[PDB]
Amino acid sequence: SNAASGGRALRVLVDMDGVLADFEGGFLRKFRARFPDQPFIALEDRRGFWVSEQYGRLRPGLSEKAISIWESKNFFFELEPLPGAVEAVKEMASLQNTDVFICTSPIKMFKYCPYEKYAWVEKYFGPDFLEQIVLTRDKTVVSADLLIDDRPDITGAEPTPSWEHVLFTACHNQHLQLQPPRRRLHSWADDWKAILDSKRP
Amino acid sequence: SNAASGGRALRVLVDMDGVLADFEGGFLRKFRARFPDQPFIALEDRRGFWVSEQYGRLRPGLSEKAISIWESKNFFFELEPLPGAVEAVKEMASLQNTDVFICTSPIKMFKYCPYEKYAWVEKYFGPDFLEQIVLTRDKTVVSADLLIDDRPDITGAEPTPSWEHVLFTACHNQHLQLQPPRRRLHSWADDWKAILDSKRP
Ligand SMILES: [K+]
Ligand SMILES: [K+]
Ligand SMILES: [Mg+2]
Ligand SMILES: [Mg+2]
Repeated sequence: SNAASGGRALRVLVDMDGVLADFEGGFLRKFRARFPDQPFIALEDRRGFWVSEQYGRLRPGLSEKAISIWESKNFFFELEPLPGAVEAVKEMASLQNTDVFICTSPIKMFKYCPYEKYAWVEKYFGPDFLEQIVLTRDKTVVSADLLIDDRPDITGAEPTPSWEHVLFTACHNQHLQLQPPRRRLHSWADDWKAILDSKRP
Repeated sequence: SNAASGGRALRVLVDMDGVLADFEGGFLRKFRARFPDQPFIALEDRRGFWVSEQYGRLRPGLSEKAISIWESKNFFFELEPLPGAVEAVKEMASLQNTDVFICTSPIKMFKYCPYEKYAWVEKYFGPDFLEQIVLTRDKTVVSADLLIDDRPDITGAEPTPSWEHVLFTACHNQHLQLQPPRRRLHSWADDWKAILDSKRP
């Protein structure tokens, strides 16, 4: 909930793919269904942020096939929420002196992805939550106290972002050793309120 | 053009509707075409940011008719650029130590507007410029040195935005007296480089 007039709420950016929406599982399911005769990467064997790069090393032309899954209509809209995500973000947004924004990067092909991300937020959070969406390829130019995001390397035009990046665990990042004092949120069952509270006055 | 590694470019947020794209003229044309038997507001007589509010005072039900124009498919995509806008932003983006982002708010109905704004940027600036789009209802959480925007009142969750808001003249704001030291960019023919340079080190 917003701070009282001109006052200062804790601001939390919550990433979408890999934090709210199960991109990795949705991708794998639809890849295997569309391309049943191709090899695939089990989630436990995922390494590195870019799915298409790992697929492209697996077999010639597989990068392009992988891309064709997330460029397809309904890919983003049909993603399942991660366990606990919707419930946690609803709770978070209801907290005193706490403003939550969903900060998400679209893919390069824009026919469906922006639209379906708005539709997905409406679906799980309601029409009023649409006001909290920030769609951007560069998250460093969005100011906040925290960014909860599964991407390990979050860079852009601002060399010194205002947020602390807390790495949300995903299959592709779970083995990564981070430079102290970087930290993780391991799942939505993990203690996200303690992380928020550590940044409060 | 981006600064050299870890260095600091001037950052400019350029608004879309009313600064790059002629929303007011496109609206009026399509309103008169669809609703030829209704009264309308000539651009010279436009007052206040919200078109639908002025229309709703003109005649019962006209707010809803007005809204139906910008909720329609192709409304955003077909907007004409303002004179000099595309050329100025291309030049601006090519300047040393200058990063340009297009910072735009979608309407509430999201079926077409996000998509068509991306398509419009691709059209006039090319595919690589899509990386510079930030879609948000709250511009105060986007950090920059400048925000060039026709909306007089730009508020949100951040009580002290990092940018200076320079008001871009539009029909609906041209008579407004601003509190010193607020300033204007009167059109793209006006001296936008001097405004940028005033914020440089
Ligand atoms: K990071
Ligand atoms: K303002
Ligand atoms: Mg993510
Ligand atoms: Mg505008």
